[PDB]
Amino acid sequence: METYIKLDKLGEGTYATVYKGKSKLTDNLVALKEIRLEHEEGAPCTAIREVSLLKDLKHANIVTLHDIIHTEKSLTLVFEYLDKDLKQYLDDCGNIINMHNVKLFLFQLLRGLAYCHRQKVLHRDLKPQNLLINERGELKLADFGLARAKTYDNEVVTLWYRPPDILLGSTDYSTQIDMWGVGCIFYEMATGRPLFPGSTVEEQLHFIFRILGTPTEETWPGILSNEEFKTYNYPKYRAEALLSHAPRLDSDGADLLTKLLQFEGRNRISAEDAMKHPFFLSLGERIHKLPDTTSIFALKEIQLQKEA
Ligand SMILES: CNC(=O)c1cc(Oc2ccc(NC(=O)Nc3cc(C(C)(C)C)nn3-c3ccc4ncccc4c3)c(F)c2)ccn1
Repeated sequence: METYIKLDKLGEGTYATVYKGKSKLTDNLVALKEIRLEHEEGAPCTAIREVSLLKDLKHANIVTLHDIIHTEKSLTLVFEYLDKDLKQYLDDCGNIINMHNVKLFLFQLLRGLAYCHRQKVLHRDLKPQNLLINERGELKLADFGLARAKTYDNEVVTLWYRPPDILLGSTDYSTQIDMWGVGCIFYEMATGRPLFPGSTVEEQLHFIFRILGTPTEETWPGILSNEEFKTYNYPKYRAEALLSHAPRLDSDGADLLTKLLQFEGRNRISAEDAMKHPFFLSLGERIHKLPDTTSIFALKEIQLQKEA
């Protein structure tokens, strides 16, 4: 019964194309992820899992699956549209976002992640392209998967948000992997530029150590016993302070960033604890007791600041 038109191309993958569209029933803008049923599959397993996942997750800061459409030749997942991703948002402000708004975006990111982590969902591929933001200022987590998006177009960002302990063969694939990426997104919102833009596993680890400093048995118990680190022979860097690099962070902000960017996942501040960090004290007591399904903008003391 509810039908849709395609308006524009948002992203394109191997098996799927994502279109911007519009409901003919409601006039609401949607995203239509159309998956080609080339082989005699029914629906492909990936789509079934994506759908079963997004149906079980109900949170204001996770993208909302609105509808599914099956024809003989395609399966289309219909998501509610949001106006921009974070990178587009940055770009529309000449890479200088209102710091109050940065606080709101970070908070909402942390709210969505905390829910995911409570449902045992590791995101594992956080990056600006996966953070969608609407006119109202609501931020929702996506995973575009493949879908290469339609000047910052087509940048290879594969490793930029990857944590150094995982890049050196840690087997602790916990929700804390995301906490490192949160850190990297925070810096990028705060400065408009990526924190650790490495092309290789070796150079990603390098760039990291150029800011955080080279590890030791103090800063990383058992690090010199690691064979891969032993081989990756880096010069001993002295830690630069994060606050100099990102002056727009207050000392609370920089303190939160440092707690996110711990070499090892065991020691990073969690999403839940990060929401209680003093950095967010300006947003009040009410925001912490909101239902999962309620926008933080329901609070009225939460408002988006005009952007330049
Ligand atoms: C400017 N506006 C726009 O460009 C724009 C574009 C737009 O299009 C889409 C947005 C999101 C999705 N889908 C998802 O995000 N899926 C998802 C979320 C998660 C979470 C819950 C882990 C985050 N896991 N998986 C998810 C889960 C399982 C998967 N299995 C295989 C492959 C992928 C998978 C993804 C989509 F298909 C199209 C919507 C609004 N605005």
